[PDB]
Amino acid sequence: FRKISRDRGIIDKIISSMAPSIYGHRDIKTAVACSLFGGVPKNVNGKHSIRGDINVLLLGDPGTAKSQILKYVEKTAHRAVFATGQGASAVGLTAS
DNA sequence: CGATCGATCGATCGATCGATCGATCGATCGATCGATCGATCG
Ligand SMILES: Nc1ncnc2c1ncn2[C@@H]1O[C@H](COP(=O)(O)OP(=O)(O)O)[C@@H](O)[C@H]1O
Repeated sequence: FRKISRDRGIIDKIISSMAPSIYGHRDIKTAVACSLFGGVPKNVNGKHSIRGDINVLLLGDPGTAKSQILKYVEKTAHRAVFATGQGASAVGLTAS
């Protein structure tokens, strides 16, 4: 890990390795890459907290593999939970 | 060992408000037709 961490173009190797069999859409691939690594959460005592999670919205015309990206994120991420807008319910998301 | 209310969440129907659309009343300028007339030369 330390060896690759200091290699040339480490950020470009990461982004170009997001979804290898998807062409272009590099502004999404860089957005997918950043959402996987995430930020650093902060909690100031006696004040409110700050989230470190990165939120991505993929809006596009039919095609463009928006769904296949979420299928690639499901397998690569450590703990991935997949949901669908119509197949989910208010109880099925919050609690039972 | 059996009979009677209770709470929950999915599934279905339906009724109510709203998005969508064809129609008419009021208007008007684009296109045209004719009259007016000032200008030109035999
Ligand atoms: N930019 C792209 N490059 C390569 N293949 C693509 C691309 N966009 C779509 N595809 C092909 O289309 C399919 C994705 O379709 P789909 O997930 O239904 O897109 P969406 O859900 O965003 O409409 C994949 O199997 C993929 O092979």
